[PDB]
Amino acid sequence: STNLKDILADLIPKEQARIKTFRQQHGNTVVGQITVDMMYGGMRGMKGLVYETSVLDPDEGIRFRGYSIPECQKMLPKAKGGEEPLPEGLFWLLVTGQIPTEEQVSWLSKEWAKRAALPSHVVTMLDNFPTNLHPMSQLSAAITALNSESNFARAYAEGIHRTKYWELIYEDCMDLIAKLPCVAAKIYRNLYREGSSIGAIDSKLDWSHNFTNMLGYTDAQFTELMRLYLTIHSDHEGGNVSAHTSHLVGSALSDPYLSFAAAMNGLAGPLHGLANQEVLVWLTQLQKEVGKDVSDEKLRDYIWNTLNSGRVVPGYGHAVLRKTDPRYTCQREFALKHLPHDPMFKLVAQLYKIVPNVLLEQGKAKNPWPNVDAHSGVLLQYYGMTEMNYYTVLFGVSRALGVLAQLIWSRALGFPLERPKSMSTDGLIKLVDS
Amino acid sequence: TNLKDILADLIPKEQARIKTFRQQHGNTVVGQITVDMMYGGMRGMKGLVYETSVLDPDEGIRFRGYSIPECQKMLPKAKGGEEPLPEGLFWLLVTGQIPTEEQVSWLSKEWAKRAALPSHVVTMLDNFPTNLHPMSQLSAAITALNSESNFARAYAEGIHRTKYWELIYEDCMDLIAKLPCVAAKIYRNLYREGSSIGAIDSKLDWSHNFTNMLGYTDAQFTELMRLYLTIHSDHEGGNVSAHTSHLVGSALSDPYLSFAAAMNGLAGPLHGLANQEVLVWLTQLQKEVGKDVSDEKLRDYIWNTLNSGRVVPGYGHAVLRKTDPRYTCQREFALKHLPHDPMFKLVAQLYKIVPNVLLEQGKAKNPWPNVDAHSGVLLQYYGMTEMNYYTVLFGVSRALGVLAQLIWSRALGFPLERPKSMSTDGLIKLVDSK
Ligand SMILES: [Cl-]
Ligand SMILES: [Cl-]
Repeated sequence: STNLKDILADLIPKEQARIKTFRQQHGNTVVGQITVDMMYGGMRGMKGLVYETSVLDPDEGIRFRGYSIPECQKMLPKAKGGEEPLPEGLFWLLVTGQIPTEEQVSWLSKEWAKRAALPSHVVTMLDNFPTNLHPMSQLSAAITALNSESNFARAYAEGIHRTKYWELIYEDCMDLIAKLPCVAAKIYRNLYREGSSIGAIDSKLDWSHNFTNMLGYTDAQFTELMRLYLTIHSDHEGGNVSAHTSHLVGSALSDPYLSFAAAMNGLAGPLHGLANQEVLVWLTQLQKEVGKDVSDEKLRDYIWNTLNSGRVVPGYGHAVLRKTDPRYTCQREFALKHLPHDPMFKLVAQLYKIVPNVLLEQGKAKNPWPNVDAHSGVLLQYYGMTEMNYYTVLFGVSRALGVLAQLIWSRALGFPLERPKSMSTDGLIKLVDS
Repeated sequence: TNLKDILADLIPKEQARIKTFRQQHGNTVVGQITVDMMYGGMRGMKGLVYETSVLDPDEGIRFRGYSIPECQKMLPKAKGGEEPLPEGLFWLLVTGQIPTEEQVSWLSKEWAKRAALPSHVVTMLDNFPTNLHPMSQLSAAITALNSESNFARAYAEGIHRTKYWELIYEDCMDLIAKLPCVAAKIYRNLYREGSSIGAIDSKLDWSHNFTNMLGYTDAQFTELMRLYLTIHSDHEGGNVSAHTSHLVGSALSDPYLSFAAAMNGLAGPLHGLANQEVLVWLTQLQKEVGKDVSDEKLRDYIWNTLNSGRVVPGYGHAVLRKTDPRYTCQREFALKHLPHDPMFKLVAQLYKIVPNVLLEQGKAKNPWPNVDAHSGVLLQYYGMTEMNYYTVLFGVSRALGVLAQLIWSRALGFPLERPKSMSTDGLIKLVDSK
């Protein structure tokens, strides 16, 4: 009823059966071809894995177990007196496929507060990291070191039946999610608040609120932003590097700590984790050059000048998505309610009406609408969260929810070791000649 | 003797060859993708280009076209030694060329010069508790070593895409150099009461500095280590450690982050524990039947094992049609240096008996042993009995292959790895649409 684990125990056999039926019906049905270009090109366009928690609708944007972002905003439980969806309820939805009740979210908030403690060796290690060690490296190293606490690792080594793997994977995922804001807040305070204490967990608060308390923030509106931010960055299919790395490493039966830490090393890559920062840097330099209320007319000229000089507008454009990312829209709606006077947000809003038509006229970008990363930095900055290097850590804390929800299911459903076949160029030349 | 200049000459030629091949054959189909392949971990799917090694299904693994016996003959040895130096294997993987004596000597000196650890990493290692698994210590320390990444710093400043390989190469060389220091510290802190690893000797080869740092002095253990580190170096790109390094590397994560992620995958029980599983099984077998077991008695034990539905660890392969050449070279080593060892004699007796029984049974298609059937007994003979640590040795070896390929992935401009995921619901819809 409220124990997520019991709810999961009931859902798993039904899903195992549904999948077994589909595979017995269509296991050898062809769904795609592999080309030489896909092998050289990073598996671009190759259907390669089953990932249940989220799917991109090319007309509507990312869906979380079939629900759109606006649906999740309406349906997922809120904090008392709040309006933004709690990430606990997003996790419940990703794990169960079901919209949680108020009572189920409250249960989950309590679980995550109970589980949050860090072992002293990890606290020591965090405190000892130097300030030139990137926050993402601190994050990954600390999570790897937390595998000392893995009950899956311990139990597997002792011997456990394959039908029970998901049970201990679930426990370790719940524990890791619980601990993440403590780890992330320690990194933040050690780097940017002179090593001050993160303070204590409050058993009566939701996850995002314990997090903002530990970061040293007190603004109710920042906690609301954080609830929205952590919900909306939570998952985006399995093919992105962080999701896929967690999946791949997980498929070797590495525990959730090892799997998530590997994923963070992928998220740290400049081609995956830096879009928010790139946008904010660009907005900041623009606003310093043209000032805080440039006309629509003049801003368009600035954009053409940017593009005519060979540069791109950060945060705009998508290969597949045919409208504005719904994750951009929800951030826009938040800003219109809560910070409509802010000069940097007003620039972001002006760009939304100007940039898409310029990109369409230019004729290079496909689908020139903005994405989530076009809007996040200005909101963080408004609330005082200005340390851009740290922004990927926030993304990582969010993305734990999606990738660990799927990891539970990968183990419940018995997905095997991920093992594509590699070939050399010599080998491919031989193959295609045969 | 500058490996980097030799690489600079080879790179354009390969880039051109690949461009020409892809012009004609980019759209050529090399396989079909089925529903079962997606659920089954990409089993059978040709999904990536990995240049350094290729499995010949008749003969076993080849390193840039050379067999293991060819490498044993042709690769340079230490003065007064018989086993191939891993330095030369790395040279071969990077260049496709067999190094001269002088080139290997140069590379030994490079790796001795580059070995230094920053204080924070030494401290972190010394502070790890004894219940943190050696593989977790390894990955966490390598992640923290990214403070030393020159690629990370330079990329943030701006590097032209055609030159990424240059600083990737420098960081790989640095990481290889530092790995034995990290690994030896873990060993001594866990198993030698925190005693000092001592200093690097600039006149010694990599394996010898490593065994010195581990606290071993037996000349034949150093010989074993040279062979072990050469033979475990690479085995195509589809294994989890190789693929994880490739995936993470494709996001332009530096070699420290990419290798650390790879180690979290190698740590998984389905990838890095085969040596240990075999040795555990052999130990129990020897306790049950004793050291003087007749061929007749052992044969009966094997039939009984198979007739009861159980498998012999280390024996059997889906594709390889004969004994793994990595098993053979270890057998040859044991015959020269420890033929009297009782556990080796059991390993040798099983080689005589197990494949015959599997062939008579007629179910297993390729009844021959792999590398992991033979490695534990050699390590144990020399006093390296700490089975949890064995995967660290595998990881130090595998650095050579995955980092040789990482250089080439960047030199050739391989893009972000991004296959497409689908949900079960999505696949049902896709199949029904067609
Ligand atoms: Cl993403
Ligand atoms: Cl392997």
